[PDB]
Amino acid sequence: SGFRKMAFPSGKVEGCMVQVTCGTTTLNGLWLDDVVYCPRHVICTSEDMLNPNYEDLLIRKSNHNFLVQAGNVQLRVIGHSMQNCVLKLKVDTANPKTPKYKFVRIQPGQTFSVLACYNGSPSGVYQCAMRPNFTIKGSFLNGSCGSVGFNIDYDCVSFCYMHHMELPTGVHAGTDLEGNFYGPFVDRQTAQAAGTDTTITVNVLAWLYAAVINGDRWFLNRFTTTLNDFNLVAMKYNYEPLTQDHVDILGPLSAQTGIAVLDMCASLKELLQNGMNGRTILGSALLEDEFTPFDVVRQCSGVT
Amino acid sequence: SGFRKMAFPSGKVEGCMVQVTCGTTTLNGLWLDDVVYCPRHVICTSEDMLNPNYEDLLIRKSNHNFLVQAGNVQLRVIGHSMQNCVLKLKVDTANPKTPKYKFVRIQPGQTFSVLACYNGSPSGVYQCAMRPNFTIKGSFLNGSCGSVGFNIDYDCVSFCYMHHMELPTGVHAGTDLEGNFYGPFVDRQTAQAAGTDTTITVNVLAWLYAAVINGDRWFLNRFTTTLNDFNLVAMKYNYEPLTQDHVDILGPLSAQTGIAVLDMCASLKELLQNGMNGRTILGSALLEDEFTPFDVVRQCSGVT
Ligand SMILES: Cc1ccncc1NC(=O)Cc1cc(Cl)cc(N[C@H]2CCC[C@@H]2O)c1
Ligand SMILES: Cc1ccncc1NC(=O)Cc1cc(Cl)cc(N[C@H]2CCC[C@@H]2O)c1
Repeated sequence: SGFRKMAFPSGKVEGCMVQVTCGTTTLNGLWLDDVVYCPRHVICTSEDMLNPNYEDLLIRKSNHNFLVQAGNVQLRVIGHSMQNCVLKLKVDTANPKTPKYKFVRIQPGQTFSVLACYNGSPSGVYQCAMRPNFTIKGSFLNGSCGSVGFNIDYDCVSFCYMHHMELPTGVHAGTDLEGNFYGPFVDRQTAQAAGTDTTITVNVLAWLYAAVINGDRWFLNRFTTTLNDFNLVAMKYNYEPLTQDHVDILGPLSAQTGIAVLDMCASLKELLQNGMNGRTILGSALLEDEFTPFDVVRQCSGVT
Repeated sequence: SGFRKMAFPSGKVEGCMVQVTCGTTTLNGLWLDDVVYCPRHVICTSEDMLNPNYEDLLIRKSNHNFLVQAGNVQLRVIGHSMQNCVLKLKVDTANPKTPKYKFVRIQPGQTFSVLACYNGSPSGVYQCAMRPNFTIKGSFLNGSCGSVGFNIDYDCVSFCYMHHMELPTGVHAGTDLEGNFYGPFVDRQTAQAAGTDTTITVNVLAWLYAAVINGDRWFLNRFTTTLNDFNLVAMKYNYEPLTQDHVDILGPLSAQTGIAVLDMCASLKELLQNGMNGRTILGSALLEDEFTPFDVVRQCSGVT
């Protein structure tokens, strides 16, 4: 029992972290096979960030301008290319610690672990979610760019995020490993507001199922609802609309607890309308939405 | 910016996890040098857990009864001994992945990361604190015993916890790496109630400083207080008394923000007396107490 915001073990990703320096800028790179992936803004000076023409800036850079260090050893750069907002630095040595990996682009509402790094060295690991407005709420300081987000399925690391930016609002933006930003964000120092940060309803429900599994049952009521009735309340509270696909996804949790999905929806509807009344659920005073139904099943079953 | 419940990178500890089986019982062990450390209840059957005489049970066990597997390879056990509530299994091979390490016994209020494991394999990593009643609020299922808690200082892993038990109340109990339980807990299936779980005041204050650093400033007020006045309110709310040692420990955070410690105490006093009024601080609707002042400095400065 117990339910925690749990991150994946980070060892397989720690073995891929390198430091990339170009001119006066230093950030993190991800070394997989003989390629180092990093944010393309490594080639920019602070003055360049206002209105960068990355293709034009990159012309002035050669392979020897990209300093890649793995631990205390320098890697030799034998090629460089830009793919969307990431640079791919071909090095002469394959990473001996390359795990089995995939590059995946996640959907809003999906969770992943972040290994926050500085100068190619890991500082910590935490769990976060791709928000419905395509931002993430991480913990990143200057130098953290190039830190990656990932999920693990047994021995295969699926990299889904690379950190690029902090918006003026303190929220984070980045790309998948093909260099495409999540959301409408651009790697430029310009006015970029995030969009409405709605609550991931299906994740809230999964977390209520985790609460019942772990003994917190005070919020269970004598009511039921329908998807259309529940969604009228969800709209009012800036919650994402719940679909039959979401109900299907919650099926294993509903089976394990014997609580029908629409009954749990009625419990969530009352929590939205009435509040917690100073009570907590799994040590939280707000409804948690950064656990997917798969995260709950995984944590409650002990998948390694 | 951003502030997350961050765990240490787990790679150095993943390299130490092994599976230990004795008879029908399987749990986790920690392999450091040529010794594997595990909970002594690995020698018990479920019937033995009611009233175990560990010295008597251990007599019936020989080195060949302890099956230690690291990955898919079996380790040869050449000695066994019991130290308090842990067994030390001497193996014929030093762990090649042994990091620089120390065994430390932590004080209540201190935080650490847990690498939850099953069958010697890591499932996840999360951050937790030794509660003032010497329990931890983790996420552990059957088979998680022997999972360890640790802190890292650059390249040295300080192991502080080994998981042994879940109490009937869903809280967790365990030992340091010398086998001494934290708190009054015993490795027996008997009535054991935890004690009052008070709030770690100094950690709450550190987290309020992290909030101000990260822009959440709504709770700052025009007041101040004294240690004695603050503690009258802290007692009423089951908060640990704040001492001058704690004020000294918060010194760097007070210097960084320009907010005197007693002024922050007055803000916390108003939050206790008035509540949050439906507002949040760093994405939380309750006062968070599992970040030490050192955790806040570390996360806000990017220590790797
Ligand atoms: C600072 C940070 C914090 C967290 N995560 C990430 C970061 N870093 C960034 O966003 C990188 C970045 C991206 C853009 Cl579009 C512009 C800049 N401009 C810089 C010129 C002087 C300082 C200012 O940061 C930098
Ligand atoms: C189960 C668990 C969950 C989380 N963390 C840890 C655990 N495991 C434990 O506490 C181990 C343990 C310690 C004591 Cl003192 C007694 C037992 N008795 C068992 C006999 C039948 C089943 C029951 O669990 C087992």
